[PDB]
Amino acid sequence: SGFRKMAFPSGKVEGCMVQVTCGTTTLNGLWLDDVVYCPRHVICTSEDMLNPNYEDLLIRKSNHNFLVQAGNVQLRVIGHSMQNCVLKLKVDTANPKTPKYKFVRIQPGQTFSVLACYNGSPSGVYQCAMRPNFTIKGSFLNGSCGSVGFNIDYDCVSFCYMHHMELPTGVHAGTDLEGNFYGPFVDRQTAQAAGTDTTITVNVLAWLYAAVINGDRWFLNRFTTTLNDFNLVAMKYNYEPLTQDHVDILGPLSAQTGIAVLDMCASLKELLQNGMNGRTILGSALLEDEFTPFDVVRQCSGVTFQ
Amino acid sequence: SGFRKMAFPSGKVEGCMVQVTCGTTTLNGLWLDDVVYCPRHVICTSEDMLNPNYEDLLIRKSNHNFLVQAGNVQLRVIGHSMQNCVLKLKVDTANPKTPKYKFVRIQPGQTFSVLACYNGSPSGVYQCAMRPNFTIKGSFLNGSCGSVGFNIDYDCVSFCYMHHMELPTGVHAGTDLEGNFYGPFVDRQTAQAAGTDTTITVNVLAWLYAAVINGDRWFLNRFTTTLNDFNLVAMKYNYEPLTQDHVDILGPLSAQTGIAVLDMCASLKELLQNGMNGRTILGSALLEDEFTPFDVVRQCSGVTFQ
Ligand SMILES: *[C@@H](*)C(=O)N(c1ccccc1)c1cncc(Cl)c1
Ligand SMILES: *[C@@H](*)C(=O)N(c1ccccc1)c1cncc(Cl)c1
Repeated sequence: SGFRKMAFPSGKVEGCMVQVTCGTTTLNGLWLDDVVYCPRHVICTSEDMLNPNYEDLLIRKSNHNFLVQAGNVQLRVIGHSMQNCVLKLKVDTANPKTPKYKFVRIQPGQTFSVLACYNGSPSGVYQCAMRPNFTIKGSFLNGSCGSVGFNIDYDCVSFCYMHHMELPTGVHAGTDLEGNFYGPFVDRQTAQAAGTDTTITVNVLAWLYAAVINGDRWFLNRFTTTLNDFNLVAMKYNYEPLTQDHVDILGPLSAQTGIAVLDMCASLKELLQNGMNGRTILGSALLEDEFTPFDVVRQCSGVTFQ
Repeated sequence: SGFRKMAFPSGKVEGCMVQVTCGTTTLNGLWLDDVVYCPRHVICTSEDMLNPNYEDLLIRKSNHNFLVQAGNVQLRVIGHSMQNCVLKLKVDTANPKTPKYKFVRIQPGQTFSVLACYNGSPSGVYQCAMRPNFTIKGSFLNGSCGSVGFNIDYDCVSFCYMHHMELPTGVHAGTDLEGNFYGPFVDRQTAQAAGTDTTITVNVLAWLYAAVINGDRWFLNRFTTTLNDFNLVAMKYNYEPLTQDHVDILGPLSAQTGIAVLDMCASLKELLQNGMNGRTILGSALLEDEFTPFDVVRQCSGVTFQ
C-alpha cells in the first residue's frame, strides 16, 4: 500500500549523460552509440539568442569547436549536423553503456521521468506530466538544458523529452528527441508564454481509483451520472472532456474496485462542486491529475523493469 | 525554478540489487563487496512468522539453502550470519559495481530516496521522510522487503534504510543497514501499530522558504513572533517544537530571502490558524513537511553528484 510520485530507476539514463561545451556555453548532452544529442542553442552566446539564424551560426563552427566530456574522459567530435532544434554530434567512440532505446513523442496527459543534470552530472530524478498546454511543471535551474525525460518498458528506454527553456510563469518547454518542440515554443528570445491549461480528467479519475484501492472511500456515493452530464460539469471547472476511450481505459481499474466509471464521475462531480471539506485523498488536499491509469496499475500492482 | 519531490539518481544502487530466495520465500538483497544483506525474515515460512525464534531457524539452515541471483547470474553463498534483524550472506564474488558507501542511521525529520524492488529488479524511485514516529509513508507491495533507502553525497551512497513490513495503517517500518529497527517494531506477527505522529516544523519552514524563492509570497506578513510564542501555537496544532538549532539551520535560507526566521514563524502561525483560504503553495493545498533545509538548498541552488 501507499501511493507516491514514483519515477523510473534512472541508472540506464545516467550512463548516457555527457557535458557539451561550445565557447562559454556548457550544457548537457545524451550519448547513444556514437552520437551526442543536445540543444542547438549550445552554439549561441548571449547576444546570439535574440534573433538567431542557427544555420548561419552553425556553418561558422568546426568539429573542434565542440568539447564533449563523458565523466573525466574527453570525446573527440568527428561530425556535426543540425536536426530541427537539436544538434547531433558524431563522436569517435560509441557509448558502451547504450541501453536499448527508442525516440518517442508523447501526448499531453502522459507522464515521464526527468533526470535533471548539470555539467553532464545527474542531480535528481522526478516524475512530470505533459500538460495539455504542452508545458511541463519541472524543477530546473540554469545549466539544466539538455536534461532528458523518459519512460522505461522492461529493458528499453523511450526518450520523449529534452529540456530547453523556462517560460515566465516558471514552467518548462522542450523538444522531443528529434528536435521538434512540444507546443508553440521556439528556441530564441521572445515574449512567448504558456497559454491556458486544463486539468487532465482521466488522470484525476485514475487517482481516485488509486485511492479506493488504498482505502480512501469517503468521497464515494450512491449516485451515478451520464457521460454527457459529467462533461457539462467538467467544462465548467476547466477539466478536459472525458471520452468513451477514457472510460474504456479506466475499465480494469473499475473492475478491480467494483466502482463503475460513471459512478466515479459522479464522485468527481460532487468533489468539484463541494470541495473536499477539510479532508484529504492519498495525502493531498487537491485533486491530483499527474498519474495516468497505467501509472496507477503499475504502482498498485507492482511491475518492474530489467 | 519549480519545486518537486526529487530523489537521488538511483543507478549506483540499482547495481547492488539482487534476489534472495530461501525455500518458497523470495525477497530483495543488497550486494556490496562479497556480502549480500537482506531481512532475516527470508528464513521464515508462513507459520514461522508468528513467534519466530530466528536463532533456531537459522542453525537449521545451510549455505546451499540460500539462492542469490544477480540478474540472470547465480551467486554461490559461502557463509551466512545473522546481525540483529538482517542476514549477511557471504558470496564467492565481490560486486564489481560496488559504489563508495556508508551505513548511516538517520533521525526522524530527515529524508532519503527509496529504490522499490521486486525479485531483485528495481521498479521505481521516490523520496520519503523518516516520520517522528519512526515510520515511513512509502509505496510498497508484497515482495518489496529488502528494498533500501539512501542518500548520495558526491560519489558516496549512504544507505540508511532496509524495508521490512507494512503496518495496519498502510505505513512502513524497517531497519538501518546494521539490522536495527527504526522505532518500536519487531520482525514478527504482533498487533504493533504506528503510534501518534507530529508534523516536522523545521521542514515546513524550509518549504515556505522554497516557495518564497520560487515566487509564492501571498502568505507573508509584517508580523513577527517570539520563539516561545510560536512554540505555544505549534504544540496546539501537533507540530513539533522549533529549537534554536532549527533557527540556526534555517539561517542561509533566511539570508537568501531576506525574511527573518521568526517572521516566517509568524506566517506559519497565521497559516495554521486561518488555513490557506482556497490558495496553494508550490502546487499544494497542505503545509508540506517532507523537505529538509538541505533539500531546499540543493534544489533551489543546484548541487549534483558524481
Ligand atoms: C540551454 C542553454 O544552454 N541556454 C543558455 C544559457 C546561457 C548561455 C547560452 C545558452 C538557454 C537557456 N534557456 C533558454 C535558451 Cl533559448 C537558451
Ligand atoms: C519481507 C518478507 O519477505 N516477508 C514474507 C512474505 C511472505 C512469506 C514470508 C515472508 C514479510 C513481509 N512482511 C512482514 C514480515 Cl514479518 C515478513
